[PDB]
Amino acid sequence: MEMEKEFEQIDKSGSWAAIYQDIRHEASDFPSRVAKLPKNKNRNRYRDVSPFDHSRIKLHQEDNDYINASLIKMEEAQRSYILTQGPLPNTVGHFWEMVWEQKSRGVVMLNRVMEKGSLKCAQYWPQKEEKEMIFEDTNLKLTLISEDIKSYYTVRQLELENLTTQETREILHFHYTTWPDFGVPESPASFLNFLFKVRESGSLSPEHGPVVVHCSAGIGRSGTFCLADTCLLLMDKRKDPSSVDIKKVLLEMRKFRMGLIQTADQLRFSYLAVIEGAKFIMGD
Ligand SMILES: CCCC(=O)Nc1nnn(CC)n1
Repeated sequence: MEMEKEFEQIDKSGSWAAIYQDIRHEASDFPSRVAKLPKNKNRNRYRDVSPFDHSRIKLHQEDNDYINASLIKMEEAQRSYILTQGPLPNTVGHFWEMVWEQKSRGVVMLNRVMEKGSLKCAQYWPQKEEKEMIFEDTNLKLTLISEDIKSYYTVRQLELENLTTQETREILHFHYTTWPDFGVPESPASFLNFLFKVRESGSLSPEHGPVVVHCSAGIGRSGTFCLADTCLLLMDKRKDPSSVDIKKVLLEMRKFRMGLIQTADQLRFSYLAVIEGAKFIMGD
């Protein structure tokens, strides 16, 4: 069923809440035993948000290999994403270790450091060229190279250095700085624009490791970003794009990380983004 028609049918009937609960009910349940070990309690921002053991990212050290991060592998779309929580004061070093070990080119950040008057994630990148950050626990150095601040998002060029081997890489930081504190954007225009900018950079492309995507928990806005990308890619690839079932893509993605898409408003916004993105691209 063409999703644009399914959309109006759900909208006119006002059943978004009822669709959303169906997804929650049918969503996969797998063990998260490593996340719940007592040694890992201060590596988790939220007690109800854990990576599944089968899909979790492992850090390459013998000490403690745990980070709150999951590999979403979309087989038919041929895209991989790492979804992770906003780094904590004591996991900033782990975060940059993961970026290094997985050979990621881009970090996508969908939240501001402070929202609703509380801290949503650590200040994990340098704000001034001449004030670089050193992560002593993981032996990495990070330097701000340049910053391009626009109305809806900022792009930063960073240099990440492995102080052990003195190799350096360029990492791009894509910061969506305009997601409102309550609800979802009214138009998906600026979110779609930001997705095309990430694609343009080559950060989503198979010659790199998977992109690292985060908000505060790594399931809500992060969910919306990778659901929309994968759905539009599938509409490009397949002979009938009206066949693409966003609810089926979401349930497939929820096999790899729990809770993707946190509200019925985020589900609706996901439909709108894909419906609008499908157009535009479609001949322009
Ligand atoms: C929407 C543009 C970016 C922005 O400043 N968002 C924001 N900051 N506080 N709020 C309260 C709902 N919403």
